Amino acid sequence: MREIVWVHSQRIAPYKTLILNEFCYYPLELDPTPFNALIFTSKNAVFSLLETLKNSPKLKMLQNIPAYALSEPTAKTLQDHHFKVAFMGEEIFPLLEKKSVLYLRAKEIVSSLDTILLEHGIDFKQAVVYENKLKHLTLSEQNALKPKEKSILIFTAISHAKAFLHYFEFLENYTAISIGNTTALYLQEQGIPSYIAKKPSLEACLELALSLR
Repeated sequence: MREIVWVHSQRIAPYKTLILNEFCYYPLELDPTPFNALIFTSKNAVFSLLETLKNSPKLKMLQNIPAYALSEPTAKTLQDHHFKVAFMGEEIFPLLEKKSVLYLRAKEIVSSLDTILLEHGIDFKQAVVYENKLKHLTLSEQNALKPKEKSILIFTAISHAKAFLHYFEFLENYTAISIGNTTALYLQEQGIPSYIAKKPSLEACLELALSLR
C-alpha cells in the first residue's frame, strides 16, 4: 500500500505532512486613520495583524474599520477574530466605490488584486503584512521529511510544490496530486504530471489519493 503525504501548510493527522514553508509577519507601520474600508484575500494577513499589533490601540482601530474579504473562509476568520465585517449582500467592487481602501496583503504576487482594484478605479493603498517563505531545513530535517518511494504526494498550492522541488528529487514512482489546475499547471511546467482533485478542497484531494493507494 502506497503512503499518502500532504505537502501543505498544516498537519493533517494521522497522515505524514511536509510543512516546508513558513509565514513571516511584518508590523503595520501606516496610520490607518484615512481609511474606511479594509480588504483581505488571506487569513494570514488577519493573523499577522493579531500578532504584531496585539493589545495595541492600532489593532482596535483596525478592528473598527469595515472589512471586506474575497472568500468565505477569510470573512469567517475576520468575523471570528473580532473585526468589523462589512455588509456584503444576501461584486464587492461596487461596495468599494467611493471608499478609501487599505489592502492588507502578502509580499508575493499571487492574485494581483492591486491591478484588479486599479482597473475598477478604487481609491486604495496596499501594505505588505506577511510573506510565505521557504524554510531553511537542516540535513537531518530533510532526511526525516523525505517521502518513502512510491508515495502519493498532495500539493495544496504552488508555494508547496516549489518548496518540495527545492529540496527533493521528484522520483518517477511518486504520484503527484494537485488541488486545482494552477498547482497542476505549475508542476507540468516543471515536467511533472499530476492528477487533479474534482473540487479544490482538501477533502477532494484525499478522495483522489485514497482511490490510488
